[PDB]
Amino acid sequence: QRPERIKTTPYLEGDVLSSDSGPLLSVFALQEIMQKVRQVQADYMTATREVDFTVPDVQKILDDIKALAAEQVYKIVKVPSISFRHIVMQSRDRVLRVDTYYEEMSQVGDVITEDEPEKFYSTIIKKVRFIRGKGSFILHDIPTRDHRGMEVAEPEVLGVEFKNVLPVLTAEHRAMIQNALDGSIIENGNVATRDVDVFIGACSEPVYRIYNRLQGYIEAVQLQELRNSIGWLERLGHRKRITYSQEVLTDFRRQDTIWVLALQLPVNPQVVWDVPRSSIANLIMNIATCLPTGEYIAPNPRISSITLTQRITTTGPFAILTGSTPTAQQLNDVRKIYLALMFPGQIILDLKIDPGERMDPAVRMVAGVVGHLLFTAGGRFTNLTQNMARQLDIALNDYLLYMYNTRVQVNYGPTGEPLDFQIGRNQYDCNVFRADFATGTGYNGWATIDVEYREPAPYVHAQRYIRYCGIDSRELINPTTYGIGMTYHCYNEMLRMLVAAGKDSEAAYFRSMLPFHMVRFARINQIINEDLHSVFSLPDDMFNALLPDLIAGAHQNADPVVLDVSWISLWFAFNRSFEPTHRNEMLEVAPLIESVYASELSVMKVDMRHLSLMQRRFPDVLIQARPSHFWKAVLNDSPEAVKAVMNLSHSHNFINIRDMMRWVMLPSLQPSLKLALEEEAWAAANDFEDLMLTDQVYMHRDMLPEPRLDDIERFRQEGFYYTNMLEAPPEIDRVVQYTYEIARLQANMGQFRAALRRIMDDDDWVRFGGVLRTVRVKFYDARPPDDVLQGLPFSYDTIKYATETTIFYLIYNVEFSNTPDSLVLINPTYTMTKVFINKRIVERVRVGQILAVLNRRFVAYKGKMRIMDITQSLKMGTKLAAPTV
Amino acid sequence: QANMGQFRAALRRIMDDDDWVRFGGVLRTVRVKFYDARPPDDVLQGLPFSYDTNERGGLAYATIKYATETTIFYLIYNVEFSNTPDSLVLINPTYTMTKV
Amino acid sequence: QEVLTDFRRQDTIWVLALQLPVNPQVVWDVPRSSIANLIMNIATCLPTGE
Repeated sequence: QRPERIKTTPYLEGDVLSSDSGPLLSVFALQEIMQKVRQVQADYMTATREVDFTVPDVQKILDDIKALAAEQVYKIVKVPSISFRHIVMQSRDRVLRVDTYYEEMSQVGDVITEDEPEKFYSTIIKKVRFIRGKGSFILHDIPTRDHRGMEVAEPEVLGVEFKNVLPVLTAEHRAMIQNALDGSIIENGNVATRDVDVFIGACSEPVYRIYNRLQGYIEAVQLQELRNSIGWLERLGHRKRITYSQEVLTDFRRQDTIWVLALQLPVNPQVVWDVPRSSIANLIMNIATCLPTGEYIAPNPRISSITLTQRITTTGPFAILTGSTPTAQQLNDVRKIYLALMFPGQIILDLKIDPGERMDPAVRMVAGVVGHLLFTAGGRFTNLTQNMARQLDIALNDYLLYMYNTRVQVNYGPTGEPLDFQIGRNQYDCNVFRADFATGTGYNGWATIDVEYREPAPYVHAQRYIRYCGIDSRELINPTTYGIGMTYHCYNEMLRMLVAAGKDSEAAYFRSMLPFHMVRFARINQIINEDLHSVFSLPDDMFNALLPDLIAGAHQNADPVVLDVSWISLWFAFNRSFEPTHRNEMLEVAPLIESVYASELSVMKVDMRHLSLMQRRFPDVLIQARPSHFWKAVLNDSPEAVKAVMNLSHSHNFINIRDMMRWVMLPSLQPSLKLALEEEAWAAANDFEDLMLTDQVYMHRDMLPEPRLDDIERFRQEGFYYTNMLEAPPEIDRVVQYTYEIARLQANMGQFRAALRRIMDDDDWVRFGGVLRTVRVKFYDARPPDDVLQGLPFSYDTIKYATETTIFYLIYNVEFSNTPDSLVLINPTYTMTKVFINKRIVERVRVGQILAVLNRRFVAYKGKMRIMDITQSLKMGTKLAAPTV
Repeated sequence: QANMGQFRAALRRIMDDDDWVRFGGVLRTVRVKFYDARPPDDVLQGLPFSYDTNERGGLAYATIKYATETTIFYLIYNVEFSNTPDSLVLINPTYTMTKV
Repeated sequence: QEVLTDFRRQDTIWVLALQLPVNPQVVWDVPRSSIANLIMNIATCLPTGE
């Protein structure tokens, strides 16, 4: 079924030794990093915070990111929001209207105090989610009716509740609004098959502003944007060589189906690689979704030995090594080497010294040869640390000199470094196999260009093609040299010094293993740059700085994890191949998983960016604020499936203040539909008056008004009412400004009560600006209690400066037997709190201006329409019919 | 052509001009049959292609497959003594749509 | 080198109570100590053989 996995000659046939996969290694690669820190913190005295090192179910996290693509942030309703009501007074021609959007705006959070900053941030972020949740509707299948030919709307599909006002009107005013109730006609409804409903209703201004943004998304995001989406998935599937089906996609849009499209497929990969301390979490999220299920393959057993007649057989040189079987700990270490060859600069290796084991002394010497022709210490990347590359030379120095045949001559050099001699009769210089990390002299990549750029990658951040030992993935298909001439320079020099040093039977083993060796690397190259090409791969800006920061010891933000393997596992890893059987199960669905995860990251960045300025604007509400406060706030108002990806290496406990502040100030945004609503909802909350909290709270002594009634009905029909809310604030002169610091210094000195009464007796106005306060609106027909009358903008405890205020509406209801001076007392009553909002919340109007709020243009749909989502259909297996130019 | 919905409308226009169409270039193995009376509805007008449209989530996919087997058939006529000359001639002809 | 190597090595404070390259004059300054620095050389570094 694939041209590189058809074996004709029986050279690549061997026993299956093991089998590993994607979700098996990603659990294993996390159970080896966390067991290294829990090991070396249990042997030495560590003084650190008690953090836990556990391993999450990585298979479950990959399902919940996939499940997060099946949510609709909008909602489909038949009627719109009401957002308006009226309170009937004692009058018969004047009622006062109540906007219920500002009523529900108050009771979504808590009372904002000046003490706790992390509750203030969660109270703010609760209010922004209220505007996003309320004003996201579609208005499908509204009910209507016919009235004298003209197509008019139902009385309930507007935004006015008038059920309580009808018994108090006169017979004139009932028909005066009935001619206006039938004036809300559907626009050009006389023609059939319009496919839309246009009428005029009434909704509040922040709720109406997001509703236009939801229509403007469907205005633009359409079949052309789906044409751009599948056109990128064909470019990824072109590289990954995935077999297509016969079924193609035709862009035929039905007459009654409307598509929404929340996500876009070309993901800006800088958003994923900007999360702080996420270099390990972006590695396990690459193993868990792009490794193919494969099997380890032993070589052909007739490579070493030939049987001549019956009892005359060639004996291999490494016979006691081939006659061995790895234990469970040593087979674990082969899975660390093949996890280090596939991820070149990201996973390095070391030695794992343990004293409770007495191996053969010849296993260390042979493993010095194998490591010099399996790993890479070249000038482009490295698989082995600068200490393991040192300990693989002393193992070679203790192998080229342990001569068990007759002694060849050897001329040592002036230094005392390992491998400084000239072994052999023809005196081969052995200095070249000592590792130098700037040119890679001993190991692979000696004279080989092993990293190259051939064509632009679908992903714009990884244009590299890894070619281990100068071998391309096409040499399994169209070879260039014969079977004898399969070689490369890093291996061939190892043979012609192993021959020159008297070991001319050991080199005959490695010379007959070159075609198995180069076939191994022809599949590692076909795994890296064909299957492991994701968003979570390492970008080329970081990949070209891993080696020159390993040498100079500089602080790197992409610290490669160092696993460690034993000595004999260099031999067991030499004799396996990892021929992949099937590709991964979630390979085609993974671009949807990367796009859901990256879009949900960018909605957190815009919430943290707007919340970061709340100390620079109102510095007196937040004295005890630090940037870790809103970091906990937006994380709590976030899906838990995304936080499982960010906290894979437990990076949530190890990041400091200056790391989270940098990620806020970084320009990288993955767009979506939800970001097009959240960025809009922060525009309508930039003044905080639509969130029902403000700083302009005044305090001024005023008496309750005594109305001098002479006619009962004229006192009734005007609608007399008292309200502490201002209509216009006082001037810049004749006002005294306080601050939080000014009142705090006078409260402990005791002069605060003394300085107030001189102001409260000389007819001046004092302002308590600087700190925002929760505003609640109340209505009262009888006398309200005195805690509402002589309530204070502050409180006692020192003082509290962020006490919640109250707006009370005192309406008068009198009877026929009321004395005209019955409301006159000998001593009056006083009120103190007065507040300015600059919002027309509650205002007394006439009956002629009841339906004067019908000015909201609405666009609705017919009942035959279907609102369908097509975000689930973004898979790699779909090839569309007409290809994109 | 099927993306613009003009696939079956184009093929009807090629047949209405009395023109010829050719599909692909696959080697198209040949079977040979013989008939003495009334070959069935699949030998005549045997369509050498297939066009089927499916819809998943309101997307209107389509599958187009070219056939690979062709049939060369031979139609031997058989007449009898009790046949009038205006019996074999029909009011509208039966169409054959396979040429090898 | 299995201690300088785990993934917390970027932010770690290594405290070391003993410098390793010993100035060997301070061992050979103990007066008339030539036998004690021979019994200690035997009972630390002498290998057992056949």
